[PDB]
This record gives sequence, structure tokens and C-alpha cells, in this order.
Amino acid sequence: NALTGIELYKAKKYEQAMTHLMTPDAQKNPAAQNLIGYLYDKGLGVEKNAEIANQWYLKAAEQGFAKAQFNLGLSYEKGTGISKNMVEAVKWYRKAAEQNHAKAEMKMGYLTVEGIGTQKNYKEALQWYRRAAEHGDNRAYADIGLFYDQGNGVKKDPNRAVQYYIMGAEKGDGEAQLFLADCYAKASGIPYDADRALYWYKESAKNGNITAMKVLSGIYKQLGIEKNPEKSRHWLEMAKQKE
Amino acid sequence: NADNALTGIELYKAKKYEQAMTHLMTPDAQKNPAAQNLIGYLYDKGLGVEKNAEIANQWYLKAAEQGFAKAQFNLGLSYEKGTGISKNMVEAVKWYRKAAEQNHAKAEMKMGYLTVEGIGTQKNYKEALQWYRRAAEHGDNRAYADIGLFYDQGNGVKKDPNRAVQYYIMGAEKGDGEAQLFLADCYAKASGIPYDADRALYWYKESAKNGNITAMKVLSGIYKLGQLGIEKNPEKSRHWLEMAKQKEAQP
Repeated sequence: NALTGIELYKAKKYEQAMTHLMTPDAQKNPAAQNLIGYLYDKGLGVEKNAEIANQWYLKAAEQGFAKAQFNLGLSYEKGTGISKNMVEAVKWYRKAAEQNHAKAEMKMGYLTVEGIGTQKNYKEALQWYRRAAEHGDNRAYADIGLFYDQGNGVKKDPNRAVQYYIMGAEKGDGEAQLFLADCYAKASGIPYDADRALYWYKESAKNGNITAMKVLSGIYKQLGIEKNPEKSRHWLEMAKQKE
Repeated sequence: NADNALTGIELYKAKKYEQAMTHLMTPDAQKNPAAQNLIGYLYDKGLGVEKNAEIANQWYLKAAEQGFAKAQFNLGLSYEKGTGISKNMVEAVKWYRKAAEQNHAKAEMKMGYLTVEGIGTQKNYKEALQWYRRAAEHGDNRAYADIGLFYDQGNGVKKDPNRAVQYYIMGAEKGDGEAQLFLADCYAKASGIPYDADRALYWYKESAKNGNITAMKVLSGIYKLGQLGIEKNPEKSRHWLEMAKQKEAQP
């Protein structure tokens, strides 16, 4: 039974989970096939073997299991157990993204912007990030705003870019809170507010910790704030130590 | 340019069904499984195209054969309700299971009921409880009231009235129109929870506010017979008897 084999996986009983998933009725379950591949891919209960993992990913992916064709596209991108191939990764990332897979839609948006494994398409890449944001991945909101802040595929509208930064700032994204705090400083798409800029750099330290400290250590050395010695400098350690 | 299938999906989400079919019916978009399922749904509702439940199942099948869980659910639902195809429960459980195996919440709610009652599949109490748990993990708030029934009746597990109440409380807070009735029953029956009349009436009200017909007929009998220590109100018991009346009106 496949359902009992998944409960054994949650209990880290990897050997007993493998036995239930190898049952003839469970071996035909794509969710069980993808889990068997994950065990060989990480070495849980067996030896780590990416080549055997891909054969189980392929079985479940050929049934249309989105989670599997994402794992298979990952093996093509990282070259684990197979030759690194970006054209084949996009082929499998697209199969999963068409089924509302959040991480796959993030992959599709990233590779379509850069042109890796597929033709560069700013129009289609913006569509992928919208679905990725709608399907859970809160990192997509900041990626969407860059299309409007730069005019890629759409008309350069700094006001629409801030709308997506705000949506990403509510849900706790460091990159979105970075752009929002920057929009409050340069008055891009939103009226200037020195207090709210600093307020969205502070919340950007609670959730995540990007290199807004390159701007933090720069304005204390601006925005209605008197130049602080300790501030303009203590922000540079966390900007250099994490580099 | 932009993708036709992706454009049609966001056009449907914008409630612009006429423009969506213009992009969905393009040859390249008709290969997308999500677009195929959306075409079938629009054929079912007659939005952007003439209504046709038989053509709807043709598009459901094209996407269900690609492994799209939504299409596998809609195709299985067409077999249960007989929409666009002759009714068949052994084919409904086949496509419900394919979708439920892919973490489809509404399909897992079907597998739990069909394995509890034994329709189309051999009855299994332990397997049915695991489906309802998955439906609760995947966002369907109706699963909590169904999970608690396993403990109120001792089906596959030990008869625990207390833990049944805890699931009714969870479903009641999630706004489920069915868990509030079972929770109000526990407050009145004092099963698995101490008796409370003023709190039983509250959940009986919220249950009817969500459209629970069984709660309305129980609430009308309380306002009429004067139960749970409150003044009899024949005027309000009529309002809950009339709004409990079900009628297969034809639009």
C-alpha cells in the first residue's frame, strides 16, 4: 500500500517505507514512484544513486506527476546522474509548470528571462512569475515588479512595480521589502517617506537579510538621518562577512 | 510574444470568458493540459462557447491523460453525476484516485467518502481516514467534520468522544457549515465536552447561516418546542422551517 509507505517515510523508517512502496499496487502509484526516486536521490535507506533516482522520477513524470518532472528537470539542470542539459530541463520544467507547480513556474520565469534552454521571452516569463506568485512562491512578487520598473515586455511603470513590492512585503520577502524601502527613498512609484523606508529595511532584517546594508551603510555616511558613525559601519560587516 | 494558453488562463481569472476561449482554442494552447481542462469547464458552463457536457468530457480526458489532477477530478465527477456521459461509479473511483494520489484536495474528499461507504471500492476504515487527513492537509476545511465521525462512532479507531469534539471545534472555527452542527450536538448531548446551552445555540445558528439544512430543521424544533432553556418563539421557528425547505427549482 502506497499510503502506508508514505507514513513510514515520515517516521524515517526508510527501509520499511521502501518495502511498502515496492508493492505491485504501490509501484504503479506516481507519488510512490517519485518518493522511491527521492530515497535513492538522498540515500535514505539505500545508497545515494542519482541514476536510479532519475529512472523513478521518469516513471512518475511520464504519468504526468508534476512533482516528478520537476525533480527530473532538476537533474538535467544540476547534472546529477545524467548529462547536464538545459533544453531538456526546460522541457520538464514546462511540463510541471503547466500543472501549477510553483517552483517549476519560478524555474520557467528565470530561464525565459535569461534565455537558458529556451528563447528569451519577456512576455512569457512575466506570465510564469504571475502564476508562481499566485501558487504560493512569495519570491515572485519582487520579480514581477522588475518587469515594470525596467519596461521588459511591458511599458515602464514604476507605480505598478511598487504594487507588487507591497504585495511581496506583506508576505515577508526580503527582496520585495528591499525594493519597497528603496522606492520610499527615491520616490519611485510611491511618495517619498524616510520613516517608511527605514521601516522596510528593519522588517527586511527580520525576514531575510539581503545587501540592503550596502545602502544602509551608505545613507548613514541622507534620508533625513544624521550621519551615524556606528550605523554607517556596523552595517558593512554583515554586508562583507556574508559576502 | 506571450503564450496563448497562459494568456487564456489569466483571461478566465479576469472573468473575461469570451476573450479567454479566443486564446485557449488556438492549436498551440490546445496542447496545454491546464488549458484543456479550462476548455472543458467552459464547455460545461457555456461561457465563451456553446454549452456541451459531452465535448467537455473530451477535453477533460485529453488533460486527464496528461496527468492533470483537476481534469482527472472533473472527469471522475462526470462519471458520478452522469454529466455528459452515462453514470458509472467504478470509473468515478478510478479518476478520483488518480487525482487524489496527486494531492488533489477535493478528490481526496471523494476517496474518503467512497471508501467509508464502500461505493465503487471495498470499504476500508483505516484507508479512508488517511484520505480525509490528506484532504485536511491540502486546504479542504470540510475534512475535519468527517474525521471526527471516525471517533464518535469508533470506525477503525477507538470510540473517543473527546477527540471527535476537537475536530468539530477545528472545523467550526474554519467556518465549515457541517462541523458547527456536530459541535452544537456535542454541547447539547454533552458528549466529549461539558454541557453548555448558550454555546450550543450559537453553533446551531452559525451552522444554519452557512446553509446547513439539517441544522435548520433542528433549530426550528428548538425554537418551537422550547429547548436548551430559552423562551419559545413560534415566529422564528417558522423562519427556519421555511428556509429548510428544499426544492429542485429549474432555472
